[PDB]
Amino acid sequence: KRPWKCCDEAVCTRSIPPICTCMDEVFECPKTCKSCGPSMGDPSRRICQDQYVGDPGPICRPWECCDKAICTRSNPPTCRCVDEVKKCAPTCKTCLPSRSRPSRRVCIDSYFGPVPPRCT
Repeated sequence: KRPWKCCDEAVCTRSIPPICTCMDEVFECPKTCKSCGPSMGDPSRRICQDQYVGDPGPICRPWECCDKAICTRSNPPTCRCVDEVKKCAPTCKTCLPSRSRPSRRVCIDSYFGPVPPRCT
C-alpha cells in the first residue's frame, strides 16, 4: 500500500487523488518503502524516495503546528510544544489541561523529528 505509516513533510499535488512524496528524513529504510536514498543534494539526508498516488495519511508528530516550539540544537532536533490548544492532536500521547487557561490543553510530548510548522 502506502510507503509510509505517517508523514510529517508530505509534498503533494492539489489533485484528486494527490500525488505525494514524503520528505521525512529516515534513519533506517521502512519495510514498506521500496527505495531509500539521498535528497536535497545531501548524501546524508536519506528519505523514502517512493512516489505515492493517494492520500498521504496522518502526520507522525504530536502537534499539527506549533507557535511555541522549544527545540534542541540537533538536526533533526528534539522539540516540545507549549501551545495551549482547544484540543490536542490525536498523535499526542500525553495531553493535560492548562493551569492558566483550563478550557485549553497542553501536549507535553517530546518529539525527535523536523521542526513543526508555525500555526500563525
